[PDB]
Amino acid sequence: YDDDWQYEDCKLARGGPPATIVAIDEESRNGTILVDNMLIKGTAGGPDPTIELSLKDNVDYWVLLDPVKQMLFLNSTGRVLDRDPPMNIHSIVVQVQCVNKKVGTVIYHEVRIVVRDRNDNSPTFKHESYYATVNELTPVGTTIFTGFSGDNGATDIDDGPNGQIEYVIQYNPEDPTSNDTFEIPLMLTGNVVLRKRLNYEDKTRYYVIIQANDRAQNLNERRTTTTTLTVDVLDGDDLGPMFLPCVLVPNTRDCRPLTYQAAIPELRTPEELNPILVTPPIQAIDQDRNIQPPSDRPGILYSILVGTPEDYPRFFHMHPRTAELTLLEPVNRDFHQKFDLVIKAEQDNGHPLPAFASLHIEILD
Amino acid sequence: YDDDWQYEDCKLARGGPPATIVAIDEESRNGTILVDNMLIKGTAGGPDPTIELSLKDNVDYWVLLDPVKQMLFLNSTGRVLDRDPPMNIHSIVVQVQCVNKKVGTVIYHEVRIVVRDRNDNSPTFKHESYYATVNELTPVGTTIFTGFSGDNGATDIDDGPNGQIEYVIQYNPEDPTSNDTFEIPLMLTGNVVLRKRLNYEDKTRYYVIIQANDRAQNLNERRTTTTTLTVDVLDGDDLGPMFLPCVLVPNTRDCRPLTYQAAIPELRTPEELNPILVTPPIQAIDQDRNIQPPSDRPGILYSILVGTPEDYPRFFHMHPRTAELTLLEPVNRDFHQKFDLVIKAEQDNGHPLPAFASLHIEILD
Ligand SMILES: *[C@@H]1O[C@H](CO)[C@@H](O)[C@H](O)[C@H]1NC(C)=O
Ligand SMILES: *[C@@H]1O[C@H](CO)[C@@H](O)[C@H](O)[C@H]1NC(C)=O
Ligand SMILES: *[C@@H]1O[C@H](CO)[C@@H](O)[C@H](O)[C@H]1NC(C)=O
Ligand SMILES: *[C@@H]1O[C@H](CO)[C@@H](O)[C@H](O)[C@H]1NC(C)=O
Ligand SMILES: *[C@@H]1O[C@H](CO)[C@@H](O)[C@H](O)[C@H]1NC(C)=O
Ligand SMILES: *[C@@H]1O[C@H](CO)[C@@H](O)[C@H](O)[C@H]1NC(C)=O
Ligand SMILES: *[C@H]1O[C@H](CO)[C@@H](O)[C@H](O)[C@@H]1O
Ligand SMILES: *[C@H]1O[C@H](CO)[C@@H](O)[C@H](O)[C@@H]1O
Ligand SMILES: *[C@H]1O[C@H](CO)[C@@H](O)[C@H](O)[C@@H]1O
Ligand SMILES: *[C@H]1O[C@H](CO)[C@@H](O)[C@H](O)[C@@H]1O
Ligand SMILES: *[C@H]1O[C@H](CO)[C@@H](O)[C@H](O)[C@@H]1O
Ligand SMILES: *[C@H]1O[C@H](CO)[C@@H](O)[C@H](O)[C@@H]1O
Ligand SMILES: *[C@H]1O[C@H](CO)[C@@H](O)[C@H](O)[C@@H]1O
Ligand SMILES: *[C@H]1O[C@H](CO)[C@@H](O)[C@H](O)[C@@H]1O
Ligand SMILES: *[C@H]1O[C@H](CO)[C@@H](O)[C@H](O)[C@@H]1O
Ligand SMILES: *[C@H]1O[C@H](CO)[C@@H](O)[C@H](O)[C@@H]1O
Ligand SMILES: [Ca+2]
Ligand SMILES: [Ca+2]
Ligand SMILES: [Ca+2]
Ligand SMILES: [Ca+2]
Ligand SMILES: [Ca+2]
Ligand SMILES: [Ca+2]
Ligand SMILES: [Ca+2]
Ligand SMILES: [Ca+2]
Ligand SMILES: [Ca+2]
Ligand SMILES: [Ca+2]
Repeated sequence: YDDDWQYEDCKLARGGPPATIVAIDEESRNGTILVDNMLIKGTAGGPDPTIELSLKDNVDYWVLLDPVKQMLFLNSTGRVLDRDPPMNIHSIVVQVQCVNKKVGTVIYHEVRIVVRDRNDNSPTFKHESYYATVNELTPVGTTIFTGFSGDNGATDIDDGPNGQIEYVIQYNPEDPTSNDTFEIPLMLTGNVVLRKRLNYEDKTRYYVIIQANDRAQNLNERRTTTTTLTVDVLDGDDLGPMFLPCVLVPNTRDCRPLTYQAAIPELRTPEELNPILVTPPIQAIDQDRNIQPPSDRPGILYSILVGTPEDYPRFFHMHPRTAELTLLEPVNRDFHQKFDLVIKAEQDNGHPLPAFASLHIEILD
Repeated sequence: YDDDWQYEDCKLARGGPPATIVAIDEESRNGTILVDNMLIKGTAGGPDPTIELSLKDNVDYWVLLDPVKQMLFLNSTGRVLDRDPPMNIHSIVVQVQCVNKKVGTVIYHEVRIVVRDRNDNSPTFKHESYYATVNELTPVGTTIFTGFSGDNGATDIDDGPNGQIEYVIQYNPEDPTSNDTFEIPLMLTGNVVLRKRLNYEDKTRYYVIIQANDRAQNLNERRTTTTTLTVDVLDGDDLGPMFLPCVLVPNTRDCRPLTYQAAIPELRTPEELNPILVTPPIQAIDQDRNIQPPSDRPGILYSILVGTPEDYPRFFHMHPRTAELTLLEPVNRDFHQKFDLVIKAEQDNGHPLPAFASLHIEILD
C-alpha cells in the first residue's frame, strides 16, 4: 500500500477510458489543436506548481504541448500528415508524462490521435491499355475479358470505401455501340461479358471505355479514372462458299451467281472432248475472308446436286476439289438435247453451308 | 553439479539423437516389433537389477514393452492402426522411463514411431454424376465445365502422392467420339475444354468418362474411380431458313425447293385481284429447330430479291412477314407476258443466312 498514490494530482478529471482519444483529418494544417485540455488535476503553472507535464514518445515531433493550458497541437510545418502510403500514419500515439512534485510519482497519460482518411487519391490502372480478342461465334453471356484480375486492374491507396474500386462501362461517343455490346455485371471484378452477338462482317473492333471509381460515401467526393479496352473480333466460320463471278443485288449482301454454260458436240467421245470447258470457269470462295489461322480454313467440295433430265449421272462427272467437268460417254442428241444441272459448293468441315449455282449444257447437232 | 548423473546406467549406448525414431506401415499386424532393442545401459533383469524400465504416455496402449530385452511391440488386436481419417495416427509417441536404482535418478527416452501411409483409399467424387450444357457455336478451346472446382470433385484421404488426384478422360466404348471432342489439359483441376467443334444437327449429347486417379509412386498401386460427365449441346443459330415444300436430295441434307407459281389475268385491277394466290403457299422455317429459349428465335423476312424482266417492282409487292403477294397495277399482256422472280427468305437478327426460291408468274390473255 502506498500513501503517495492517494493524491489527485496527475490524475484525469474526466470520465472515459485512461487513453485520451481524439481524431483529426489527414493532412490537417500546422497548429491544428489535437487536445484542447487534458484535464489533468494539478497545476503546472505558477511559481509553486504541484505537477510537471512533458511529452514522451513523440515520434518525429508531430505533437507540441502547452503544459499550462494542457493543450496539444499538431506540428506539421514543411510536411504533410499523410495517412496513405508512403507515410501510412493511421494514428499518432504519444504519452503525456505527469510528475507529482510533492512525492515524485510519475504517471503517463496516453494520447491517441486517430488520423481520418480523406479521399485524396484516385484509382490507378496497372496498365496503360487493355486488349482482348473474341471469336464472333462466341455465345452471349460469355465472359470475354478477365484482365483486371490479380491486381492487373485498378488500385486506390485510400482506406475503406475511399479505396474500394467499382468498374463500370461508359458510353463511348467515339464508338456508340460498344457499351451496348459488352457489360460488367460484377462491378467489384471488372470482368467483361459479351452482351450482344457479334458479327465480323459488320464490326471488327470495339473501344470499350471502362471507368474505375472509388466508393467514397459522398458522390461529390468520389474519384474516377478511365481506361480503354480494345476488343478485336476474330472471323469465325458462320458463312459458306460463294460462287464467282457474281453480281451484288443493290442494298443487299447477296452476290448472285450466273448460270454456267457448256456445250458438247453430239456423238464425240470422252477421249475427244475431255475436259468439258465451262464458261465462265466454276469456282467458289469462302465468304469468311479472314479466318485465322490459315490451317483452320476449310476446303470446298463441288458436286452436281440435282439436274434435269435425271440421267445426267450416266454422262457427267464433276471433280470434287477442282470442279472439272468430264463426259463419261458419247451423247446421242436424238435422246439427249440439253441438261440443266444444279452445282453445289459446300465446306468440307462438317458445316457445309452450301451455295448453289446453275449449269446449262447444250448438246450440239 | 551432481555426482548422481556421472553413471552410465539409464543412458543410450548408441549414436544418433536422444529420441529413438522408427517407422512402420499403417495397419501393421498385432505384435509387430517397433524397437528391437532400446540399447539402454544397465540391466533390468536379474535378482539385483541396476535399472527399472516402464512406459509412460502410452496413449490408448498402442505400445507394449519387454523390459529385459528392451523391446517394444505394437498392440493392435481387435483394431487397426489407421493413419487416415477417422483415426489420423501419423505417429505414436511414448516415453520409456528408466530409473537408476542405485541413486533414484529418472530419465525419459522418447520413442517416436512414424506411421507410414499406405495407398489404401481410392478417390471419391462429391457427386454421383456431373452435367454441362454447351451452345454448339462455342469456339474450340473454351473451358466448358469447371464443376470439380472447390472440392466438388474428387477427394482422396491418403497422404502425399497417395492422396493427390489427377483427372483424366477415358475412351468411352458407348460413346466413342466423346474423348475426341473434349479434353482435360490440366490433370490437377479436371476442368474440361472443348477440343472439337460441335454440331447440333449431328450429335446432341455426349457421355464423357472422367477418371480420378491417385498419384501413388507405383503404378500398380494407384487407385482409380470413374464418373460420367453428361454434356448436352444447345442448338445455336448457325443455319438460316428453308422454304417449304421441299424435297431432300438423296444422301444429302439439302432440301430443295419447288418453283412457286402464280397467274394474273391481264388488265384486271389490283382491287379485283388481290391478294395474288401463290401455289403452293410461300413459307419458310428456321433450319434450327430447337433454339432455346423461344424468345431468341428470329423472325423471317420475305422479299423479291431479283427478277426478270426487271420492271417487276412496278407491278408486285411482297409483304415481308407474311410473304403475301399483291399486284400494284393492272398488267397489259402486250408488254408483259410473264415474270421469273427470285424470292429470298432470311433471318431478321443480323445473321440473315438466306434461302432462295423461284416464283414464276404467268400473265393470262
Ligand atoms: C505551427 O504550429 C505551432 C503550434 O500552434 C506553432 O507554435 C507554430 O508557430 C506554427 N508554425 C508556423 C510556421 O506557423
Ligand atoms: C516540428 O516537426 C519538425 C519535423 O519533424 C521538426 O524539425 C521540429 O523540430 C519540430 N518542432 C518542434 C517544436 O518540436
Ligand atoms: C449505353 O449508353 C447509352 C447512352 O448513355 C445508353 O442509352 C444505353 O442504355 C447504354 N447501354 C447499356 C446496355 O447500358
Ligand atoms: C499381440 O501382440 C503382443 C505382443 O507381441 C502379444 O503379447 C499378444 O499375445 C498378441 N495377441 C494376440 C491375440 O496374438
Ligand atoms: C492393448 O490395446 C487394447 C485397446 O486399447 C487394450 O484394451 C489393452 O488393454 C491393451 N493391452 C495391453 C497389454 O496394454
Ligand atoms: C480417344 O480414345 C481412343 C482410343 O483409346 C484413342 O485412339 C484416341 O487417341 C483418343 N482421343 C484423344 C483425343 O485422346
Ligand atoms: C463469365 O465469368 C464471369 C465470372 O468471372 C461471370 O460473371 C459471367 O457470368 C460469365 O460466366
Ligand atoms: C467519377 O466520375 C464518374 C463518372 O464519370 C462517377 O461515376 C464517379 O462517381 C466519380 O464521380
Ligand atoms: C479515359 O477515357 C475518358 C473518356 O474518353 C477520358 O476522359 C480519360 O481522359 C481517359 O482517357
Ligand atoms: C482509351 O482510348 C480510347 C482511344 O483508343 C479513348 O477514346 C478513350 O478516351 C481512352 O483514352
Ligand atoms: C486498346 O488497345 C489498342 C492497341 O492495341 C489501342 O489502340 C486502343 O486505344 C485501346 O487502348
Ligand atoms: C478455359 O479455362 C481453363 C482454366 O480454367 C483453361 O485451362 C483453358 O485453357 C480455357 O481457357
Ligand atoms: C486406376 O486405373 C486407371 C486406368 O483405368 C489408371 O490410369 C490408374 O493409374 C489406376 O491404376
Ligand atoms: C465409371 O465408369 C467406368 C467405365 O464405364 C466404370 O468402370 C465404373 O464402374 C464407373 O461407372
Ligand atoms: C457414367 O455413366 C455412364 C452412363 O450414363 C456409364 O457409361 C459410365 O460407366 C459411368 O458410370
Ligand atoms: C450425366 O448426367 C445424366 C443425367 O442428367 C446421366 O444420364 C448420365 O449417366 C451422366 O451421369
Ligand atoms: Ca493523403
Ligand atoms: Ca487518403
Ligand atoms: Ca480514393
Ligand atoms: Ca465469319
Ligand atoms: Ca466459312
Ligand atoms: Ca488406412
Ligand atoms: Ca492410407
Ligand atoms: Ca489414395
Ligand atoms: Ca443449329
Ligand atoms: Ca437459325
